[PDB]
Amino acid sequence: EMVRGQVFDVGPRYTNLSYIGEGAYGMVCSAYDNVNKVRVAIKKISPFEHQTYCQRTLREIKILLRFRHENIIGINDIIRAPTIEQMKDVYIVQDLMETDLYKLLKTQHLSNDHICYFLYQILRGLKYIHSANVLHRDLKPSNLLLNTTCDLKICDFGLARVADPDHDHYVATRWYRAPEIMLNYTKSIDIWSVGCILAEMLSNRPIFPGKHYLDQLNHILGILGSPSQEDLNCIINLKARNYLLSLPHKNKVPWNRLFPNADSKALDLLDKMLTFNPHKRIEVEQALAHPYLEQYYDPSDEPIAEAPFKFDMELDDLPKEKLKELIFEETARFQPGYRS
Ligand SMILES: c1cnc2[nH]ccc2n1
Repeated sequence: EMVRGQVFDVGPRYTNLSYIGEGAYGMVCSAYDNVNKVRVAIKKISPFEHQTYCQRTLREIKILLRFRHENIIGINDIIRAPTIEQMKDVYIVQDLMETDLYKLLKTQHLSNDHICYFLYQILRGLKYIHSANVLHRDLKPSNLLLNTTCDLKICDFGLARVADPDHDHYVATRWYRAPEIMLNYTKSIDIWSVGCILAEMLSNRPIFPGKHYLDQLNHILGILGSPSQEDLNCIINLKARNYLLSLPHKNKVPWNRLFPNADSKALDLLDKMLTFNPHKRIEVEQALAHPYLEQYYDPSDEPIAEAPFKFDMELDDLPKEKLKELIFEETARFQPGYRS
């Protein structure tokens, strides 16, 4: 019940607690599921103090409960107090994953073969997410949970959205943030993230490690070269255009010069994923059909969404009190006596 001077209260079903890190908005523990007789992961979450925190929680729960994919983390169980007044923290029980791609790349140079099947699993999972008309919006090595080389699961859907190209209109992780976001909700933003994850697996370091968003653009252009007038026009904002000028013109660094030892087929796909123009950027089904993944690509073994995703009644400007009620309602099916 007690872990490092903090209540966990996941009993009596989940026992033998162990500490495996923190983050947001509570610690993460590996417990023993006495029912399934296997060790699982448990996320303690205390979001009800701040409106933004409730959003990410409510958002992830609604989605992970409806998604069902081999490459996407699921929610096994949700521990919660009987009444709304009582509960201040929510416990989400998921499959225990040994590590993640962020911690892996900090300790290992990945082989080309391993990079390939890793990339395939990510895209296999993404294909399902995109088929449900949903954007992950925050894809990065730390959000890729790993057990073996053949066990990859996508996690953290707190920033997820339903795809809406006509909107317009909190941001994603800077390093994996698509250029169109910084210049002006499309599926292309996820493809760009995966590209950044590909480039990272090839050299064990972030390809576009900016300090702030303007520096982030300087990094992107520093490798893709100065954007053409065609690409420059698509920038709906003014500044840009008119901050490109002032621009110190640069040439497109060849991918083979940046990544010498890398597979040429891999670099070709990488070039497609990291195009400046979002409209010319490669799509998820096309990425899978690329010659780099030709030994894994199998449309018959790549499940898609049964029905496109739409939240029943949603979106920001709901106070943290209303969100808590919606969280209380969404987690109700894990409670005793749950009818309907
Ligand atoms: C750490 C270890 N395993 C996990 N499974 C789901 C989240 C998580 N975090």
